[PDB]
Order: sequence, then structure tokens, then C-alpha cells
Amino acid sequence: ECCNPACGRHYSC
Repeated sequence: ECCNPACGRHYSC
């Protein structure tokens, strides 16, 4: 979840 793969859609964590 954590910026996966790299905060593309600015994922949570």
C-alpha cells in the first residue's frame, strides 16, 4: 500500500 509502486496516486501507509 505504502506509495506502491512509488506514490503514483500517492498511496496510503
